[PDB]
Amino acid sequence: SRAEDYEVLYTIGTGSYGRCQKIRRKSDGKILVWKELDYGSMTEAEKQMLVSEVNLLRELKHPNIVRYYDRIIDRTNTTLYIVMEYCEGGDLASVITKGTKERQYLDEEFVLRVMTQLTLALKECHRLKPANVFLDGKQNVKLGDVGTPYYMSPEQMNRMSYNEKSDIWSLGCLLYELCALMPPFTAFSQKELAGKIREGKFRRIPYRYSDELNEIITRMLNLKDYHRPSVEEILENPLILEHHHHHH
Ligand SMILES: */C=C\c1nc(Nc2ccc(S(N)(=O)=O)cc2)nc2nc[nH]c12
Ligand SMILES: [Cl-]
Ligand SMILES: [Cl-]
Ligand code: NA
Repeated sequence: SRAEDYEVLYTIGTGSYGRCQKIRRKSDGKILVWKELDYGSMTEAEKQMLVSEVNLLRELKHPNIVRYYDRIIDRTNTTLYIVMEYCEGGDLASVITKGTKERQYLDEEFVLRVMTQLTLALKECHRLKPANVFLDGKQNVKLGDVGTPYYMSPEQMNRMSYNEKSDIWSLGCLLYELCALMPPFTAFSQKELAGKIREGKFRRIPYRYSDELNEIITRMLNLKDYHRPSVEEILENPLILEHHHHHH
């Protein structure tokens, strides 16, 4: 309830809108994080949109989505603290960086676990970048939360639509990058990037990965959203087994 009930261990990152801090609850020593949002220049209405959003997020309870726990208002002042689950495994961006540095591609089994658990998280969301996807202590996957929009789908750069299938395209880019350690479409300019995305061509993921995994990732990257598989069709794939799901 009160910021004074927690000790800040350290800053994890200073992403958009403020900081991400690893904190500890004094009462029982529970490790959490909170996000710092400067309500400073908001409106009596802007604050209302924020409150609606925070209520919505308080609604969600899914093992593959970072869990909301509490909100805290400061009086010294102008700061809203959104208290959330801490994911001890870090983010996928760091996994990819490590694979690069070690010259070591990621296990297919790990990619299949990310595919399964992120697809389930999206399914729940339906009633995305590596730095927004976290791992817990068992390498379970948790969806959380100027730059090149590497994952922008074709229809959304033609302003056509933003639907479930656009999410599927983004998941395709993420899994592709997990496999290749590079996004499917790269470019120095955003116009060049747009051309590459529109063309829809990319290299096969490395040959150490199964044809079946390549096939599903490629299908998610289809130029036509109606040729991309739904979450249900993804989860029906024979590649996806019990042990790829979350386990406490
Ligand atoms: C602000 C992000 C955040 N981070 C975590 N866990 C976490 C992230 C990054 C590392 S790292 N780069 O040092 O290996 C370790 C742990 N958990 C969060 N839950 C909500 N927001 C979170
Ligand atoms: Cl490599
Ligand atoms: Cl290749
Ligand atoms: Na770590």
